[PDB]
Amino acid sequence: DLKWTERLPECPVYRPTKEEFEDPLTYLQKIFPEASKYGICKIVSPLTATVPAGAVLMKEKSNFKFTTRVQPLRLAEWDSDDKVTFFMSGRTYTFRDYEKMANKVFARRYCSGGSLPDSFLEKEFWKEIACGKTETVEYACDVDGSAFSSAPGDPLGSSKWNLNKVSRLPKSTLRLLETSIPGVTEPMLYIGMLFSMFAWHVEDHYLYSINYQHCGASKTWYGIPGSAALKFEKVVKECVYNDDILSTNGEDGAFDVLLGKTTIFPPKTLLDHNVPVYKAVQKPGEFVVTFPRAYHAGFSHGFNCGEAVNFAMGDWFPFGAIASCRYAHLNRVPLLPHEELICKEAMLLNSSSKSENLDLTPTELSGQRSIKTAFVHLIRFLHLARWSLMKSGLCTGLVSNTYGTIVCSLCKRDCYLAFINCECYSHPVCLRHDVKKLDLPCGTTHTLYLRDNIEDMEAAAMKFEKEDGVSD
Ligand SMILES: O=C(O)CCC(=O)C(=O)O
Ligand code: NI
Ligand SMILES: [Zn+2]
Ligand SMILES: [Zn+2]
Repeated sequence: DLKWTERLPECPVYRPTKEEFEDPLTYLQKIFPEASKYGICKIVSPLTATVPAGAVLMKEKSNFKFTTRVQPLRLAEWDSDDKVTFFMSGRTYTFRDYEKMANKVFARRYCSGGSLPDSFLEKEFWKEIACGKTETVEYACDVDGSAFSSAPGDPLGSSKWNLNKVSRLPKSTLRLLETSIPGVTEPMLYIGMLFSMFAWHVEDHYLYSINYQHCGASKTWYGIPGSAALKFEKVVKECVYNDDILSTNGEDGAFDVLLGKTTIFPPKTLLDHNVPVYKAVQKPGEFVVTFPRAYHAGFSHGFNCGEAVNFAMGDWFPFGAIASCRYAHLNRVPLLPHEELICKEAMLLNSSSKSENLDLTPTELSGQRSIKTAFVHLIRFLHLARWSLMKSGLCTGLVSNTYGTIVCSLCKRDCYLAFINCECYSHPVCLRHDVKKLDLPCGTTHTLYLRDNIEDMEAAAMKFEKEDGVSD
């Protein structure tokens, strides 16, 4: 009946001055104790661009064009073949012609293309989902390119809140990656129209996401605190099963997949089960941040262009760990080299003791403790596993490991410190598997690849072990 739409509590909205703006990771660390309780927050930029998004796309790039995907409005009404077809049924557009198409579609629905009040279009979207006749909507996700100006005078484009600079920021955990990952080491452009949506979900590897709106109509977000994630999933599993949420029967599988088979469902279903939901209505010039493991969904109120990138800081490491477990449980290759990030950050902290002790913030210090704790646990397990491996006598070979991260052939967990290699190089395994029970077609000789500086890292671990707050 849609009363809920305007009784939904709104997420925190921050309005820093220029001098407080700093870089987004430092700023997030200052506001984290409050904002992280909500899962989502909004930050009004105190910096305006000099060259607006359309002028960047038309003047600072050559013949910018993009291809859309076709998104069904009611996901559960379609089988798995129709979804494939939908993805590739898009069309190539200029920025301008996509704008005009969206405006003419909007005007055909509402007799005028003028932006309508936020409450009106929110109710319109949910009533369309529930009983509308529009089948699909066109949008351009995951487009590569940026609308931040590269011009030197641009206050926004030359700031650290230019999302192309985020992943290399000093507090960005993923600054340590040597490989590129779209959406993760680089932002991506999103171009939407009326009712184009992002269904309920959590980022890969439980990363943060930060999203800037460059221009166009409002964008409504619903966010779930990270602390409610499990509850969210529990409730969704019940409501899909009672057919409170429309989908195809789950037939087990994994929540990540079942979610992909549900028609987007309104926050009232979750409110009725006492999981908190907070609303953000984002307009050009505002950033929206979602926190690790914070479920979020939303939709566009008309033509709009935004830009997003995912990231991590120290405080993310406990969440990454949980994600790695799920990745391993589902037998899926993780997105990030978790072990390698732990070890690199930890050795950086072990290397310097005076930059960190003197001026640290609480969230930064907690992230440092999370890194040190993850590192200590990793080194301990590896030490015990190596001791057992040695005593068994089933791994005669030993090689100094100078590779990057490798993927385990059985559980697909990332291996940075150590792996057990086979006689043919195609069946390496992490150190969690019983060597005696490996039946490999290449033979039975097993070689431990062990990172060259393992002793330095054990010493760093033993020293972190004794520090206050590193409690294991
Ligand atoms: O821009 C969008 O529509 C997707 C936003 C999102 O899912 C994110 O930034 O995490
Ligand atoms: Ni997202
Ligand atoms: Zn494994
Ligand atoms: Zn082999």
